[PDB]
Amino acid sequence: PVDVSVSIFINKIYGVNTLEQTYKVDGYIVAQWTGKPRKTPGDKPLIVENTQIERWINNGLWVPALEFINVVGSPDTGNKRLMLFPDGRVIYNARFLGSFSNDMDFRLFPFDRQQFVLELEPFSYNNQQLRFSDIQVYTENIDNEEIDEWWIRGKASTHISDIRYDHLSSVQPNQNEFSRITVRIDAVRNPSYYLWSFILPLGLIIAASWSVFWLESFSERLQTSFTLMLTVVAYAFYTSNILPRLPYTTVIDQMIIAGYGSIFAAILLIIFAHHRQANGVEDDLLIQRCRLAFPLGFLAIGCVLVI
Amino acid sequence: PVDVSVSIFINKIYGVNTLEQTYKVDGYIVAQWTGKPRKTPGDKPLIVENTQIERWINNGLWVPALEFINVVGSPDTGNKRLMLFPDGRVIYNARFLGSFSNDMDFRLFPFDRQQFVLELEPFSYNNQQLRFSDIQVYTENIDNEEIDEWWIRGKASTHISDIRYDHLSSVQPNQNEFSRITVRIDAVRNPSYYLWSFILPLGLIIAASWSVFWLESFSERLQTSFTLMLTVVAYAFYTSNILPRLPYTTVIDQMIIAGYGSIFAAILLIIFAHHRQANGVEDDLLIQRCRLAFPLGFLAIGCVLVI
Amino acid sequence: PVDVSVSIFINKIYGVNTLEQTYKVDGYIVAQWTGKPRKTPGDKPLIVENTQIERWINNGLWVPALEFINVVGSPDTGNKRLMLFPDGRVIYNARFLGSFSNDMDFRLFPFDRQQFVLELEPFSYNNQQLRFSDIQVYTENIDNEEIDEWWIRGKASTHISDIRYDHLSSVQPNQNEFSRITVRIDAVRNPSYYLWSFILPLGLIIAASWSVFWLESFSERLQTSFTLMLTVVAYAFYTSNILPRLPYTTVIDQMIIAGYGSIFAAILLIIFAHHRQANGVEDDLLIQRCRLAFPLGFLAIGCVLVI
Amino acid sequence: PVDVSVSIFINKIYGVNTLEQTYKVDGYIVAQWTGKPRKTPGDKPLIVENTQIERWINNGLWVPALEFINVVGSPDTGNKRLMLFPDGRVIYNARFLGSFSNDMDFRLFPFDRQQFVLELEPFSYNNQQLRFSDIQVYTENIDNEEIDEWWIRGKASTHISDIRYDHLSSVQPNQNEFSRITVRIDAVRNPSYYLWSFILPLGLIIAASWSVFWLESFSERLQTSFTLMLTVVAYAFYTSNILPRLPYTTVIDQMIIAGYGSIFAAILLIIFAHHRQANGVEDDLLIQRCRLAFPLGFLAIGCVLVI
Amino acid sequence: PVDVSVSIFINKIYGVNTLEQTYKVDGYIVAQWTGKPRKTPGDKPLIVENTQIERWINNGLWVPALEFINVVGSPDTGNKRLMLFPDGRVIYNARFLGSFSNDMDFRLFPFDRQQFVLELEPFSYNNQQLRFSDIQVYTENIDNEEIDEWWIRGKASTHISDIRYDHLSSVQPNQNEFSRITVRIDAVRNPSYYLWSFILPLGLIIAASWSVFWLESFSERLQTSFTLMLTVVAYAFYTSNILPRLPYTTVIDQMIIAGYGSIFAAILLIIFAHHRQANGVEDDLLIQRCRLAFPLGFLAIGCVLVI
Ligand code: NA
Ligand code: NA
Ligand code: NA
Ligand code: NA
Ligand code: NA
Ligand code: NA
Repeated sequence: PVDVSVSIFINKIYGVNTLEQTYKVDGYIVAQWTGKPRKTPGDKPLIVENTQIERWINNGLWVPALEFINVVGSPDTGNKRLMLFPDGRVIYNARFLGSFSNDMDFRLFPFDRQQFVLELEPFSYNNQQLRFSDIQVYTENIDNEEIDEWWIRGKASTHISDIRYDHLSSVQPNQNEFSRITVRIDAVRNPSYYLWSFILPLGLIIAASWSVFWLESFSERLQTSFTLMLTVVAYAFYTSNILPRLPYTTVIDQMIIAGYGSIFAAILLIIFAHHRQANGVEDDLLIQRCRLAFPLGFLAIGCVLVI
Repeated sequence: PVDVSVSIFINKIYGVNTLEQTYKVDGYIVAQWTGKPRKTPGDKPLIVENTQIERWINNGLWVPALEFINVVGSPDTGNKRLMLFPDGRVIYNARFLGSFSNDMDFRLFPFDRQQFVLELEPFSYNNQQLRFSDIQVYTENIDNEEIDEWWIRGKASTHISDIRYDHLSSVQPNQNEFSRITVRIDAVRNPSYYLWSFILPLGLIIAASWSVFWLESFSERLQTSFTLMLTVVAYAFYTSNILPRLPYTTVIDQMIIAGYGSIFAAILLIIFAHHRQANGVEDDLLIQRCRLAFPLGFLAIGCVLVI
Repeated sequence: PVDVSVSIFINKIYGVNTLEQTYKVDGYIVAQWTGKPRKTPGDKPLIVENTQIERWINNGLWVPALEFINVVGSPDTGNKRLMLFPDGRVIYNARFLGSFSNDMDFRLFPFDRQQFVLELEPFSYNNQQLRFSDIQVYTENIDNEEIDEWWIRGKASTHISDIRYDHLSSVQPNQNEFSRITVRIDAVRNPSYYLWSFILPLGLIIAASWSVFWLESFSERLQTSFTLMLTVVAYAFYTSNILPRLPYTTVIDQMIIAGYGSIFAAILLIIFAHHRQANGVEDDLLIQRCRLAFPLGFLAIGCVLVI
Repeated sequence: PVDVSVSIFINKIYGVNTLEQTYKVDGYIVAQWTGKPRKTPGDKPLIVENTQIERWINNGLWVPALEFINVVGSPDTGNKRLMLFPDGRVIYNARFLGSFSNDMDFRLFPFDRQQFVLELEPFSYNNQQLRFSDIQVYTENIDNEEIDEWWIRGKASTHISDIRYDHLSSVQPNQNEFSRITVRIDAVRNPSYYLWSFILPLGLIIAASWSVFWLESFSERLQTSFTLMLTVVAYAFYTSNILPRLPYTTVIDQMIIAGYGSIFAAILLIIFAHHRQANGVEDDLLIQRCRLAFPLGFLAIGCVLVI
Repeated sequence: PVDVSVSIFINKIYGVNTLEQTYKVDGYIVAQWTGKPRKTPGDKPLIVENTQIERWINNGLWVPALEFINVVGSPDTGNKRLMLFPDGRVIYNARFLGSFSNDMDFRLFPFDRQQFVLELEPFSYNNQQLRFSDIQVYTENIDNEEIDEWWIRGKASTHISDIRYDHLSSVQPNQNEFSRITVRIDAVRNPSYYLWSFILPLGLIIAASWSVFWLESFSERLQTSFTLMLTVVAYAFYTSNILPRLPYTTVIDQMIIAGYGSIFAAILLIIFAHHRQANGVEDDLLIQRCRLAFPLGFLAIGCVLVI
């Protein structure tokens, strides 16, 4: 076979779509193999720019097609390079930009912990005709973490493994496995903005909903509860426009549902408290002293849902 | 004719547009037929990469154009392969990405049951010059269902049928039918997020609207009803921004309309209850005891609209 | 001249932009003319696939360029076909997708009645060098009307006419008219969702605004009117986000403006009713009995604005 | 030099981005110059379709590149024509679509008065090698003004002028000026929808804010003022979603800010009126009679801000 | 090596994405070097238009590839020029449009101070084979600052420096540094619209929240506080839709959080004031006199958070 050493450069990672489970990675790719010696002009290596590689391909020069497994569509390939040493080795350099898919679980959304995965595999040649010797990833673009959405933790890991296809055994007897390169890039979401702007006003609004039990008029308590329900609906629509469109509930959504249930339970308990009277002589005071038990129950519910 | 065996690979399915009735499917397509024997270099099969297929086409090699019937525009074709065995058989491999249309009914929106349909047909050659022998679809990319919007149920089905065009009989006497391949992929929408975040707060808000009959002041009942109407408008706009823009009402929209009607009926009944007095001496109490009949009537209306 | 018979296929129509007055039409186009006889290989007709038409064009084969007059930019041309009979006739087949402009009036928005117009004209050749014999449009893709936004009524009409350009008389003495094909496709908007979700809650909210006159406290009437005004603002923003961005008011916008005016008139009349007293002894009762005349006046205003 | 007569056709103008200061213009461009005589086949002029112009360019035919100065990126060039008379003159025809930038001031937004400017200049040849003789613009596509966003007033004006570059004097001694064509197209925004749907409900809401002084309870006046403030916030968010994202305030924004200030001043004056009492015996009546001076002051403020 | 003089023209700068940290720059690039003398037709320099440069490249003419380091994908290259003097010097001119990344800190969002950075470096040739002599940037397009989002302050600065790559030492012994050109363009955000439409109504709403302490009824104070909380939620959602989606809080977000905390503290203090009574005989008056200390405390908090 032919040994190919791959170097992958990463510039900057963006375009995370939560519903589509795609993210955009921009950077360079460097591929280097060894071929037959050629007589280049001069002792210096010969270099071929963009839109001149096709002339050498039509001449008969052998270059492989290293596609990305998890990319959708085609990557936006920029400038391409093809530098030919006279002693035999060929270095291929190109710049790409594409949307890459992954599993990308989003439970515990403000405190996410997910990895960006890049997969590389030759589109044409199998293990017996093309191998990957080693890959050194270059995630050198590391800057201050305070103004970035994603916190890159540690250094990216690389692995080389063989992938066997079951459907290639129909026409190919013993050569049906392909060399694949997988690169994992760990990242942690920045939780400062979400914690400061979403979690804390939920706590303040939920405490405001707890505040309704300190009143003395039943009808005015009902109107206060309906105003609190409208406030919770308004904050729910405020969160849902800014939060992404992932197909399952987060901690914020569970907090919103728990607040809805708390308002409904408050309405039911004050209605039951006003109409516990035998003949209208009893006061709604004995069961109305849940002002120091209802927030403790909600805190217990919160501690249950976190764990 | 020429027999062609087609293999269709599916990577991941996304981009469902409810108004446009389109969805995006990414994957590979493999086409294999048999031709005249050729003298390739060596006993190994000859393989042709991307942007070199056109040279063989200009040379005189016969390849067909297998278009997708239901795609809009043109698919984003990635890397293409053309591998030539010396004993005669030709294998064509390509990767595509495009938006495919379907019927895609969206009634009962949180509990959808719809199929993704891929259609394949040669753009040029009819039944007497090109046939499809068989197709084996490979929907092997199956993962955990908990973090996906669509639940792939079962295995995708394939069918080969002939489609006859009426307009081709003007110039073609007896050869006017085309071999078509149709692939059905069943899917079920994930209902957990919608049921937890939309259906339940509608029930809580509708119960809060039922709660207005437990008051004792007519004017305060009117103000409570207007506050409840504003709350229902707020939740309606909260749902309509997050719910898709399908051109007909769902179960959630019917629930919202029923809540609007319930508030209007509550307003009309309390107005009629206050002004049923002959000379202002009667109390609004006899007809106001619909507090345990109005929710039962709404539940009956709901049971009617579900069935 | 050369006679050309055009067949236009329509797949599905979507992408209606109300502000841009554009819509997207996908389908096929078939052009057929007659040329000099040629010696094709065998008695069977010779067929040319995609990206091989240019070789025959460079050889000297005459094909025209049939552009769309009302399209913006360039259509997304898919696979193209070029089939050469040996007795002389040439059949050209292609698939397109583009955004087509029209007048597209949107007054009476929920009950629209507008036509989709496709225009075809040769980009290069005039009447003396190219003619259109006839066109048969194929709008065969007709399905159930219940789940579609647009109701296709009847069958599409076709017309062939000559268009004369005034600016071509500077260099061309007597040949300045071009053969043009115009295809009209009638369509009616689906009014069920709009009528169920927008018109009816406007009626309910306007009746709720009528309900304010049944109170007995002037200050509480003012607060009720301000709450109703906030509700109408909320529903106005609910409609304006979902309704399109056409540059003029619809029936829904006129209803919203009339509701605003009704609330303002209610506020002015109750203010005048409270302060019609000579020395504070009169009751606001005689002029406050417009509870059964104000809705009739609003219904008269509605009947005026519909007609 | 070589004289070139340019004809510019305009189809329809759309895509106005207020923040980006770009607009989309679709139409044709016709360029005509005179060259050496050639022997075309027959006495009829020879015509070259799309994707065959490059063959004549490679042969040695001289065509210039007429770029647009104010376009961003590249225009979406459709079909191109190249018609060669045998007596010498060459006519070049092409269709374009691109986004053109301008100054495009947006102060007095509902009553805008701005011009669309198209600039043309050869990309390669200066005044001594290429000149523009004259341009006749064809804005013939004029229709009814009632259903269009922009009112085209008058006929478009054209001007031919020379533009001198300072940086070209380093290598070019006396030939550093370029012939430029500038076309001005005047347009007026349609004010009917904005005046009916935004300005009038602002007046109604501001009158509703004026209505708070007619009450008799200080606390109820405060609650009414807070409800009016919430209504003004709701209408502000209703306007800001539909109004464009221009980086400075319009008349509507100034009206909204003035309404905010009016509510704040009303709150401050009623607070001062309640607490002007020496020992709680005075009534808030003498300074509370600004009910017929505060709207006059707001009208004076409005008349100041308009002028 | 070969000396290359670069001239960069800037047309207009737009498309600032706060989350993606990208901005769009349109303009020209001019590259000039010196090569071997050639015999052009005539004493005039020979000029090569678009889509004819590739013929000279295939002939053997040496042109470099000057890529942008910080661009994502590929720039939208418009018309390209290649003008060949007969005495030896080559001038290359091209027009580009692309999205360029930067650090682009957004703290103190209404009063931003950030620089637009353009980086240029040859994609292929190192310092020993290609050098940049000097660059003169032309930011001549300066207009009135009143109608622009970004205020260009001063003149753009240019710098030429060498960038050494560590990974190129594996195959290249002593030639591993690349000549890079960096251009800084300073800009200041326009603060007039933000200050007039966001900061001032926050102050008015916060003063309205301060106004709640002037009441005399505890329950009515609670309802006023809940209405103020709903108003603050409404204004928060009004700001968050118009403000960008940067991943950290701005001054406006800190003001909103401080207003939430002020409302919660007001609720807690009035609840504590009503229930400081030993047996219900005390009045909530002594601690309720924080009406002239709570705004001073909030102003102190604001002065702390600004500094
Ligand atoms: Na009240
Ligand atoms: Na709202
Ligand atoms: Na929105
Ligand atoms: Na909204
Ligand atoms: Na309220
Ligand atoms: Na509200």
